Amino acid sequence: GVPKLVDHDERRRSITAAAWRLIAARGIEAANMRDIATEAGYTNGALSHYFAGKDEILRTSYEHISEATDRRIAEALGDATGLDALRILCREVMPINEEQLLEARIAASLWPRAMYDEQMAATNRRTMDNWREQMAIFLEQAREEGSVGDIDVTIVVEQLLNMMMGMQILGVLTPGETSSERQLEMLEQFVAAL
Amino acid sequence: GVPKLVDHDERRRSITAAAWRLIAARGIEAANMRDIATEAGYTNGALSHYFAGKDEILRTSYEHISEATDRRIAEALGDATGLDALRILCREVMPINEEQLLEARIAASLWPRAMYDEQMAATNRRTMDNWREQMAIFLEQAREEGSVGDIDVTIVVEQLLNMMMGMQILGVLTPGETSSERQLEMLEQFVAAL
Repeated sequence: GVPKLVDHDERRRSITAAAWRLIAARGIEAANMRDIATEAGYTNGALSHYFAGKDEILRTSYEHISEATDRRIAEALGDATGLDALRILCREVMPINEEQLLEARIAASLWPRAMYDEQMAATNRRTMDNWREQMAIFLEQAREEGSVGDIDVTIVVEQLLNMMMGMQILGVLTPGETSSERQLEMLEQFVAAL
Repeated sequence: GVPKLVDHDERRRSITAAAWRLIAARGIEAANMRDIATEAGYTNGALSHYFAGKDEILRTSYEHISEATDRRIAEALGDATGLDALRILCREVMPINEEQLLEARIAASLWPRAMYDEQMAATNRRTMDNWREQMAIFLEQAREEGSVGDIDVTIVVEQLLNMMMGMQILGVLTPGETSSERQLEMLEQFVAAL
């Protein structure tokens, strides 16, 4: 049958699927294992079987939202190229709706943790680089199509990526000034300037 | 009376000044009040008279770095207006040197806690709003001086602020792609496109 390692991974993924919104909504500090156990439909003992503590569940929550974002991008892209593809990707990454604001809350919480840890950092650098790579393809396409000028693709990718990572913070913390509509306008005006 | 209150506030400021680098360097999770006490030259008993816990010291650490940044801006501005003034502010906010990378780590730790704490949220909003206000003045000045096109000041402020907040995360987490040089290049190319 399935190796125990794979089985335990599956269970962690299932528990995370059920718990990540609670962590996003309450924050990792207010979140506690007993409430997560309740919400995932597990006993306390069973939950401890799969997770060392809430820190590990924060890590897997970040894996969850990273994978979910990636899947939305892959499903939305179709045959898009250039700026059409870039807008599609950006709309999945930016916190432009309530589900994506919950994702932003998980990311914002994981980041300072990743600053002091390798395992916690690993899934992050890969996620960021995967997006950089796609963004660079799309921006080079735009450059060759003439939908943007003779841009410095590496620097433009970094500008946009940094802007969208800032949105995870400010879209949550200053939602008047960094509303969904404002985020979309910031993207449009940015690409217009290229 | 008043002298006692002033003494109390001065001591909190001194402890904060003595603690913030420790908090940036090890992170708020690994930091504890015993270690903060030792770096400030206090006993734990004595420290409990000024601070209730490490989260309050994180908040005052953020205020400390915000005040420090504002001082750097004020001093460096001189007679600068418009795009020149904007560049000066941005160089103090972005994590383009080692000390500013420490400041970035304070911000990154406070943000997710502010997402679940009214006082920390308020502290962050004050800093973000101060910078939005300054940046808007400079960009209006640029428009009035005829050094930019017909820019949407509100949106451009938001673009640049979000970009700079993302840098606080990526400057630490992806220091190759978000190096000091690349941050400066991001700023220059952004301003050039206005």
